[PDB]
Amino acid sequence: NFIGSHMIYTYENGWEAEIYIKNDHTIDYRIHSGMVAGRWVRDQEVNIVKLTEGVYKVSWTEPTGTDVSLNFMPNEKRMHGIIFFPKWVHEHPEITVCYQNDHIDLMKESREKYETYPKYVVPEFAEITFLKNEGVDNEEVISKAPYEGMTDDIRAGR
Amino acid sequence: ENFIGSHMIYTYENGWEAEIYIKNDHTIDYRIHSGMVAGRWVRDQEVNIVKLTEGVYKVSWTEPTGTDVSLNFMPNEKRMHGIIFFPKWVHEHPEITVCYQNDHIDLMKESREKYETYPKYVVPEFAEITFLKNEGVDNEEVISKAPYEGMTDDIRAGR
Ligand SMILES: O=C(O)/C=C/c1ccc(O)cc1
Ligand SMILES: O=C(O)/C=C/c1ccc(O)cc1
Repeated sequence: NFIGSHMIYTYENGWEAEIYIKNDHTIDYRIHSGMVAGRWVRDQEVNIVKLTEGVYKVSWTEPTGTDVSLNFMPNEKRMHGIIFFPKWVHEHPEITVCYQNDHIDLMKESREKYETYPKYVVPEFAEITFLKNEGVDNEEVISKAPYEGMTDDIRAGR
Repeated sequence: ENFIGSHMIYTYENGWEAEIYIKNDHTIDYRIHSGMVAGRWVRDQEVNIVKLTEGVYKVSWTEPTGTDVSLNFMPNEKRMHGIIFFPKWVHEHPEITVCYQNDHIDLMKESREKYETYPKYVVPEFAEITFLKNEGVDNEEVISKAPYEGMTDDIRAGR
């Protein structure tokens, strides 16, 4: 049961992110802190694979031009992520902050408008600090913008 | 672990055959032997290398072409997985990238500005590792010539 998993983790650089593996090919996610705290995304098509017993890999590309490849080892409460940010997302991360689904064309208009190279690459580990299977296609799991303290509320059950 | 120094050849399920040499904890060389971009070879590519668990590793990086790569290797299981994020133009005009990159880095940069980037062409595949020899560290000769038809066999055999 890896699909359906709902995790919160904290990258070694202090960023706190939340992902929900909704399908074998779809995720939702929320960013709670860091350069781009506030951003949240739903129905992001993704490549999900099992690499071995215990290890998984969720990778995809964004309407922003950002390319992501996450590896999860939940048994070990650990994961690794590498994010390839187009220059402009580093310069102007605030553009990307919103509920993406409502403004997809904005992200596309933006990645053409602003500069792409050199990319800003963030490769970090993270500690998983929450893991609850919510079953498959559970649309309510990630359904509101993040707010200060939300991660605690989730972890507390509150 | 004793993963640095490794020299592997593998074949992606889409039929592409590639060759990598893990030269350092932060550097690779590589050769592409078939597929859309057969002929391409690269040296001293800075990379992010990590151990994720016992047996599993991850080499990821970005190219002067704009291509972003994240490879996972599980050598014990003679298997690996790769995802490659190609800028549109590399899919349209892969021949540009077919080069000893080091001699023409600025070409790649001039190109990724000149041509279109979006939508990207994403290739996420498994591959079977068909060769694995540790060649120790900073062995500069391991990958030192452009690939030729049959080269992978020659390596696997002995020449
Ligand atoms: O959770 C991750 O691994 C990456 C999250 C992310 C959120 C917004 C971005 O613009 C890029 C990455
Ligand atoms: O898997 C590898 O070792 C290299 C892949 C690759 C894909 C596109 C390129 O333009 C160069 C290398």
